[PDB]
Amino acid sequence: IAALVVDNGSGMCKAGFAGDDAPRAVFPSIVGRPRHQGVMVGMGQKDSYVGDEAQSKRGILTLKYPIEHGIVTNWDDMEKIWHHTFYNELRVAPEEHPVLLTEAPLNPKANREKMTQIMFETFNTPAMYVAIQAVLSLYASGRTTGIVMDSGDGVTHTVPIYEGYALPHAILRLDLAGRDLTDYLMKILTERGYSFTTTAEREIVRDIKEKLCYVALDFEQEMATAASSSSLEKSYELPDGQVITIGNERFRCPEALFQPSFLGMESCGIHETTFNSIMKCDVDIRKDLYANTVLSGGTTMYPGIADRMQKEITALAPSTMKIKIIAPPERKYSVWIGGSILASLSTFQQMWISKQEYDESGPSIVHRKC
Amino acid sequence: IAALVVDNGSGMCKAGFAGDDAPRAVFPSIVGRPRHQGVMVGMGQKDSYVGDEAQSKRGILTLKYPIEHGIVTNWDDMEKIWHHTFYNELRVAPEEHPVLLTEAPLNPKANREKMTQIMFETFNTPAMYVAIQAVLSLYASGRTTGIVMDSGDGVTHTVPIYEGYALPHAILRLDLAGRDLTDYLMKILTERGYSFTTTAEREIVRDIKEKLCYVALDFEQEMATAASSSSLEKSYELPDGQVITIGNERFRCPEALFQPSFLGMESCGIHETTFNSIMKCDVDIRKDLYANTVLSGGTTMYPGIADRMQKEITALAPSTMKIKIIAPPERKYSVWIGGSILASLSTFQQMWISKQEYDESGPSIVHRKC
Amino acid sequence: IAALVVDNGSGMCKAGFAGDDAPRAVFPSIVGRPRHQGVMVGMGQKDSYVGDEAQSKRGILTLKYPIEHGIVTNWDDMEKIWHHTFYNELRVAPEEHPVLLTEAPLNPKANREKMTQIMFETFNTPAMYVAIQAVLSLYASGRTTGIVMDSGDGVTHTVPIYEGYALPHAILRLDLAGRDLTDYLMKILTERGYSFTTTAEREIVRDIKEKLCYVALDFEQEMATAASSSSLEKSYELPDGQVITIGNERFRCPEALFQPSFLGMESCGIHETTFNSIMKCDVDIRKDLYANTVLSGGTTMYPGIADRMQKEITALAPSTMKIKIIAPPERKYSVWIGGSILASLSTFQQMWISKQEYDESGPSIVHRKC
Repeated sequence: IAALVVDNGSGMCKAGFAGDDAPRAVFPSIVGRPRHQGVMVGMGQKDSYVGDEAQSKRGILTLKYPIEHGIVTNWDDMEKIWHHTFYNELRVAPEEHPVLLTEAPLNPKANREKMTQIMFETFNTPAMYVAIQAVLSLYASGRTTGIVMDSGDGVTHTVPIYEGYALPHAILRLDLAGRDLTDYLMKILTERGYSFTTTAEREIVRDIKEKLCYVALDFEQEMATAASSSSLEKSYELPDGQVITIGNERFRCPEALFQPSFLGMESCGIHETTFNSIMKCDVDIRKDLYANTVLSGGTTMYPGIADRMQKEITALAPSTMKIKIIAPPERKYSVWIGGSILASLSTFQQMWISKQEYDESGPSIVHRKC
Repeated sequence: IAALVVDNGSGMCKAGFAGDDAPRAVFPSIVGRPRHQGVMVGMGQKDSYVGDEAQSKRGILTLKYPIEHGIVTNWDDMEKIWHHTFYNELRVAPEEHPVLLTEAPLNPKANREKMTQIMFETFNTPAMYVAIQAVLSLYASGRTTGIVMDSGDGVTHTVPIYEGYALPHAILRLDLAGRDLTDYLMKILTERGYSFTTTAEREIVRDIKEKLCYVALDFEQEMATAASSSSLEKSYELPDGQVITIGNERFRCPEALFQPSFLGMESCGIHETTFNSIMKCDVDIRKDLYANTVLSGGTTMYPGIADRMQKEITALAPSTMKIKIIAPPERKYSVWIGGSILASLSTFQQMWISKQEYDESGPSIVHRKC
Repeated sequence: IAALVVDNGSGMCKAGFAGDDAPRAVFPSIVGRPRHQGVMVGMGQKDSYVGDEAQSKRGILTLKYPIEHGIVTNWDDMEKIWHHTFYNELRVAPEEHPVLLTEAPLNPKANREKMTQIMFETFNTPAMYVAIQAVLSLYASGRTTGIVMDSGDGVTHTVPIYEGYALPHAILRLDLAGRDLTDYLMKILTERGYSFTTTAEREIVRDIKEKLCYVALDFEQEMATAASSSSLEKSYELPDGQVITIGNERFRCPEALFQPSFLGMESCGIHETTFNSIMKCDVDIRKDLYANTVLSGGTTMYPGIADRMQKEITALAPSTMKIKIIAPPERKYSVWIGGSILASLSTFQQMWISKQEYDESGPSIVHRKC
C-alpha cells in the first residue's frame, strides 16, 4: 500500500501519502484546552482541540506545542495530534499503511523509543521508520552531495553529506529557531509599545513574523536607514482592529539568527555554524559542500536570507571559492517532499522496521535502523 | 596476440599493450573504502573504490597502497587493482592475452609466487613473465651497458649491467622513495604550521611534492639564500581554498635522497649508493658504467636532480672521469616503455612462462625464469 | 636566583619555582570576558578575567583557551595569562628570575618565535629556554630510556628516547586530547538528553569527564554489561541542582583515545600510535622502549588506562615481550616536576638563552638551542 510520510517538525505537522509533490494535510502542531468553564450546555463542547480547530478557537484556548526544540514535552498531546492526523486529516486507518517520520539529529533515543512505542502499540502500524529531517531535505533537492542547513521552528541543524555518505562527526545542532525568533519579536514589540503575553498573542506574533520580517544585507546600514529615513515602516492589522506600525523590528526579529548575542546565547550565528560544519569535514570535500549548501525548514522563507547567508559565508570562507546558496522555493515543505521521495523509492522499502521485527527485538531494532 | 605490460611500481599502476611508446592506462595504485556509514539509499554505493574513482572520492575514503616498499601488503587489494586494470581500464579479457609484469630486485619470492599464483589461478592468462624494473628502464634507454638507478615510490635500486650481462652481486636496494619523501614533507609542513594527518592529506602532500619540490646544487648555500633573501618562497592552493606558502621545504623534502640522516636512516644517500654500486663491479667495466648512468622511476622527475647527482658523483668518483648522468624525459614511464619493448621483441617471446609449464611445475618454473 | 618553570600545556597553566616537588601555582589556562553590559557602577568591573577569577565567574563570561591543540590562538590572551602567573600567582618580578617553558614536539617555530619575543620584550627575563614536554616527563620519571606518551588537553605525542639520545625521526603527534574528549562527551550527553552548548557548559562537561569517566578493558563486553545490567550508572550534581545519570558515556567518552573512528578522524588510536612509534625506532632498542613506556599529561588520569594500554600494546606487540606500562601517580604534574628537575640541574644551567645572546642573534638563537 501507499506509505505515509509525516513531518512533525517546523512547528506545523505536515503529513500525506508518499509520492505526491505536496503534502495532503498541513496544520500547526498545536493542542488547545479550554481556559474557562463554559455556560452553554446545548453546544457540543469537547475537552481538547487539536490543529485547525484550536487555531479557529485560538482566543479562548491555552496552546501548548508538544514538540519543544526537537524533543517531545507531552507524549499525550503528540498522540492526540497523531490521532487527528491519521483519522481527521488524512482519513486513513494506520492499521494497513506503513508510516515514515522525521526527527532532528542529535536527539534523545528516549524520545525516539517513546515515538516508536507509541506508534507500534497505539496505531499498530505494520511498518515504521524514523529518518533525519535534513537528509530528507537533501533528498528533495535531488543532489547526493552538499550540506543541508535545516532550521525548523524547533531546531537548527546541518548535516554535511558527500557522495552518498553522511558525516556524523560534523553535525552541528543549534537552538535558535522559530520559537526563539517569535520570543524576540515579542520582546521587541513590547519594546515598541505593543505588549503581547498569551498563547493567542504568540500565534499572532508568529503570523506577523511570517508576513513582515526580513533579513537585511548589512545590519548597521539597515538600522541607520530605518532610524533616519523612516521609509521601511510597515503596518499590520490585528484581529482586534488595532493597527501595528513596525520599523526596525522587521530586520531585528530575524537578525538573531546571525547575531545570537541579541537573545544572549553564546552560540555563534547560523552562518558561522554552517561555516564551522564546513571546516569540520575533510579537506578535500570542502569545495563540493561549499557549492551545494541547501536551506530548508520553516524559518528560512524570510526575504533576503539567501543573499545574507551568501555574503556572510563568502566573508568567512577563503577567496577563490564559489558558494552557491541553493534556496529553492517550497523550503517549508521540502522536508516532507524528501520524505515522500524516500518512501517512494523501492530500494528503501526493504529497510523498514516491520511489526514482527519490533515485537522480536524492540528499542534495539529502532536504534539499529536509523 | 598483443602482450600486456603492467608496471605496478612507482606508486601508480601503469599498464598498456606492448609496442606503444606510451602506456594506455595510468592511475594511482590505490584502493579506497568508505569511512562512514551512508544515509543515501537510492545512490549506488559500492563497497570498494579503486584507482581514479578512489582519487575522485578521496575526501571520504580510506586509502591503502597495496604495494609497500617493494612488497605486497594486501593481495586482495592488488587483485582488485589488477581486475580494474584488466576490465575497466584496458578493456581486454586476460583469458587470451599474455601478460608481463615488473618487480624490484631483491624481493621475496614469496611475493613473486603469490603474484604468479594470483595471475594464473584468477585471470588464467595463457602466459606470464616477471622482469626487473630497472632492467626494463635500461631497455627503454636503448643502451646495452650502463648502471640504471631506479627509484619508484616504493623502492630505490641500482642494477649495473655491462655488455649484455647483469651484475647480480652489485645490486644495491635502498628504502628511501616517494612514500618516505612524502612523509618527510608531512613532517616539515607541520613544522611550518600546516598539519596533515589523513590519507587524503597524504595525497595532497604528494601532489605538492610533485608540483613544488626541487633539488638544489649546494644545500648549505640554498638554505642560507632561502632563509635570508626569502625569494624562493612559492604558494600552493589546497582544494579547501587555503593557500600554503612553502620556503625551505622545496629543497628540504627531496634533500633526504642525498642526506638520509634527515629521516634518520643510517643508509647513505642515493648518490653514495650509486657510487658504491659502481665500485662493487669489476675494475675494467667501471668507466662505461660511469659514462652511462641512467635514471628512472617516479621520484626522479624533480628539477636539478641530474645536476646534483652529477656534481656529487663527480666529487665521489676519481678525476679524469666523465660521468654523463643520462636523464631523458619520460623517466616516469620509462619502465613501462622498456617493458613494452621487451614484450615486443621476438626473441624474448619464447622465454615466457606458459600455462602448461606452470601447471606442470609451478613455483619452481617461476624462480627459474627470471 | 631560582629559575621559574612554567607549563602552559595540559589545559591548565602550572608554574612554580624550580626544585620543588609540586608546582606552586596551578589554574586553568583560561581567559574570560564579559558577555553582557553591566548595570552596577559602584562594583569594580574589570575588562578581562584570567584563571581562577574567570573560573569563579564562569557563568557570565565567555571563555577562550589561548592554547589550542599545541599552538597559540591568541598571543594577547597568553600574554595576559603569563602576566597573571608572574604577578598575581607566583608573586615574583621576572626582571631578575630566569624562566623555563614547555612546548609540544612538532610545533611551529612561528609559535616558538612569538613565545620568545613576548617573553624577552615584555617581561625582559634575564634568561629563557624552551623544552619538550614529554622529555620533561621522562626527566620526572628518572629513567634515561623509554618512550613517553604525553597526552595533554591539547596534544598527544610520543618521543622515544634511548640511553641519553632522543629519536626525532620517530616522533608521532596526535590530535585527540582533552578538548576532543570533552567535545565527544558533549555530543554523547546531548545524545542522552542533556544538551550543553556554552563555554560554562563545556567546563562543567570537563569536570564531569574528570570525575566520572573511565576506560574499560573490553569495550564490547563493557557496553553489553552497561546496556543490560544497568549497574554501571552513576549520578552527578550540576551547579543548577539537576542531577545527571550517566551510563555508557562513562567508558564511551575516553574510548575515543583508542577508537578515534568515533570522532571520525582516520588517525589510529593512542595505543596504535605508541606501537607504531615503537616500531619506528631501531630494531635493537625496541625492548627497552617496550619495558619503559611512560604516561603523562592531563588526559591520562582516567581509571583503567594503564590496564587497557597494557592489554592493547601486548596484543599488538610480539609475544615473549614484557611491556610494563609505567603510570606513576601525579602524571598531571609530572611535566612540571620534570621541568623543575631540569632547571635545578647544574649542567643544564649553561645551555640557557641569555638576554645578551638574544639581542645578538634572535630567532636563530632560539631554534638553535632546543
